[PDB]
Amino acid sequence: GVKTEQEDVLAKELEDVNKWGLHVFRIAELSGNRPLTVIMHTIFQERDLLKTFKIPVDTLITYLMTLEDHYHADVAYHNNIHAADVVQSTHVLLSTPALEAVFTDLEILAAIFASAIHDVDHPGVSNQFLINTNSELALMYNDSSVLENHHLAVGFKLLQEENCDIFQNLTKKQRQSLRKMVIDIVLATDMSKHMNLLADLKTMVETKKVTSSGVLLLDNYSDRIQVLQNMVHCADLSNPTKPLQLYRQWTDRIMEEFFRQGDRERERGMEISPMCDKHNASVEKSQVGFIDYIVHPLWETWADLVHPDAQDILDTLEDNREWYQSTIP
Amino acid sequence: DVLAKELEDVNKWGLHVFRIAELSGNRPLTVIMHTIFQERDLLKTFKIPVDTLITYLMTLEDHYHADVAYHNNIHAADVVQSTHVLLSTPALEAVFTDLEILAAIFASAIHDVDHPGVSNQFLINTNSELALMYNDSSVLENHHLAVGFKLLQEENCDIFQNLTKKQRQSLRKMVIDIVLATDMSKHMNLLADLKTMVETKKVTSSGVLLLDNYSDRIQVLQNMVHCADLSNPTKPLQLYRQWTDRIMEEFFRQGDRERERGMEISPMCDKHNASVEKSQVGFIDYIVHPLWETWADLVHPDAQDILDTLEDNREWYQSTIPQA
Ligand SMILES: O[C@@H](CN1CCOCC1)Cn1nccc1-c1ccc(OC(F)F)c(OC2CCCC2)c1
Ligand SMILES: O[C@H](CN1CCOCC1)Cn1ccc(-c2ccc(OC(F)F)c(OC3CCCC3)c2)n1
Ligand SMILES: [Mg+2]
Ligand SMILES: [Mg+2]
Ligand SMILES: [Mg+2]
Ligand SMILES: [Mg+2]
Ligand SMILES: [Mg+2]
Ligand SMILES: [Zn+2]
Ligand SMILES: [Zn+2]
Repeated sequence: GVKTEQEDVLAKELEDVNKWGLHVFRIAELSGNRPLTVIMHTIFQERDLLKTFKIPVDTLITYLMTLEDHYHADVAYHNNIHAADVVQSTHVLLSTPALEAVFTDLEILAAIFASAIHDVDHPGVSNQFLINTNSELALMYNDSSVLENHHLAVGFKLLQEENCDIFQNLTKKQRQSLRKMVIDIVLATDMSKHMNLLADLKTMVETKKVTSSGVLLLDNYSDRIQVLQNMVHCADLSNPTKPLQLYRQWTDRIMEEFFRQGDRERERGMEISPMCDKHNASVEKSQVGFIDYIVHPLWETWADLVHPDAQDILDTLEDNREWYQSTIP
Repeated sequence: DVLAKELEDVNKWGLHVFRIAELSGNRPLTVIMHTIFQERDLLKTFKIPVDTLITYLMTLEDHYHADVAYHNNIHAADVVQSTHVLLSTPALEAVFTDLEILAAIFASAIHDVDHPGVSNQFLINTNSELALMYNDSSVLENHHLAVGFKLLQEENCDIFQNLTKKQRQSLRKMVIDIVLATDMSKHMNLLADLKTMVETKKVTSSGVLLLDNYSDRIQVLQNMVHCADLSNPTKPLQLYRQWTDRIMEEFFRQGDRERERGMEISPMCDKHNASVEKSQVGFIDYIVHPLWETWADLVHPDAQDILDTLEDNREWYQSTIPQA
């Protein structure tokens, strides 16, 4: 029913699929480590996407399970739980009142699909590490958005596996449009594009047009894709805006992943990357810095775009900043 | 022998590269690159073992396809030699470092390696594995770079083995920036920016250009190699005509694949409904002349003879087209 199994209670947790702060770790446990499959299936059913795009349910489940299997179980942060989280967070953002009836079903499908594949086959090390170690991936992609190009290629390639083509009943034009949107969205998740992306989002907020009900008026592909890019980027950077217990766990996981990268750097006699040295870390201080320099500036701007829809998310972010500030040794 | 006599023209625009291809046993890229590396003393400067250089060049040349009419090793050798001439333009004297020179020449050599003889748009439209790998974005150019660099890993092929770490990093960045700029979809943006650079250009007393940051330097190198890539119509008519025969052969083969697949045949790819003369005049009027006149402005008067030949060849190609 939920598309995996077994001994439920899962249904009661999934009632929060439309809420910020769904307990995605609980969902992962209750689903036998299939949070991405369970959450995607739930969202596709809720949004009636199977009917709209004539997606056979068995094809959807087969693709989701295959996709989920290509997130690495031994990567602490960039795994299937993170993918599930970003999907579900995008799903909530898409339903914000300021965006009512703004996006087509194909644009919604693109944002959700992009979210699901956006980190697939992540090795648990950064683009810069891949470049510095002369990896085959960095060679393939000429040092540019190395991971993000790879996530796209894998996510699309998996559609070709037996009974995995969830887009089989889209028209040729729809497939082309969705492909372009998905590429545009996932490439925008490269953190090196953050400053430019934000600057442009600020420009959009300055010139925003809304109806009397505060619904955004987007004029063209440029407007629509920019909103979707920033939406998924916000979802990717949403951990510090979540209920504190979720945020605390995400922080533990990213630090575990960073520290493992630092261990690889130390073993190779390389300079250890910022925040990756387990011997000299300031986890709490670094979270406060992350919020002050990256996450708050982004979310404050999103909050402006959709005002006042994101006020509670912003309030939670500010409370969570204080938690980490208060726990600096 | 005769080859040595022909290679005496290596510093001149209009080198007979087809003759060099014949005389060298179809090794124009290897012989021209070797000649240029000796001429510019690059082996000494960068401590490149001659055996390593030849090994790499032969394997690189092997990775251009013999069965592709235009985008083959002869084209690569032509772009290398043309870049070599442009680098020596008086307006640019003593402007570029040896590493920058090495980057531009290397970029030229690898810039179309493993080209399949079909366009990016064809690869995108046919859902090719290459377009899947590269997310429909500069598909060929990303691939040319990956292959060109990958070949440095073959036995005794690392020509950059004695560069410092920082030199290797810098060369890699520049080569990527240059080859990506050969994607024709970037042409109008490159040109718009080149025009603005020309408008605000700075020169020394001796009239050499002042390029005081990476952005300006790489911009000039990008446009230089792009001009070399688009230099066929600026060459002596006998050479230009041969290049035109080759590109049309390649285009028509793509059009044949499109027709077989039931696709709309791309512009200039239908052997049954194409005018070679009309298409060349269009290529010159809308792409090649606007680019070369801007290059000519940048380095005035260095490129006046090149621009003259281009204008002559345009007048020649339009001569048999009836007009009011
Ligand atoms: O495909 C070309 C772009 N179009 C756009 C609009 O004007 C017509 C050309 C550029 N390109 N890209 C790869 C190879 C070449 C290219 C290189 C030498 C060419 O001609 C001659 F010099 F040999 C050449 O000729 C074109 C083909 C028919 C008309 C002129 C093309
Ligand atoms: O993985 C790349 C590559 N980086 C490049 C530079 O050095 C290390 C590797 C970046 N990245 C992707 C996702 C996150 C991230 C998600 C949640 C985070 O915190 C908490 F919300 F969970 C988080 O916190 C970090 C510690 C404070 C600043 C970053 C980071 N980072
Ligand atoms: Mg990512
Ligand atoms: Mg069907
Ligand atoms: Mg607008
Ligand atoms: Mg090319
Ligand atoms: Mg003109
Ligand atoms: Zn992510
Ligand atoms: Zn070329």
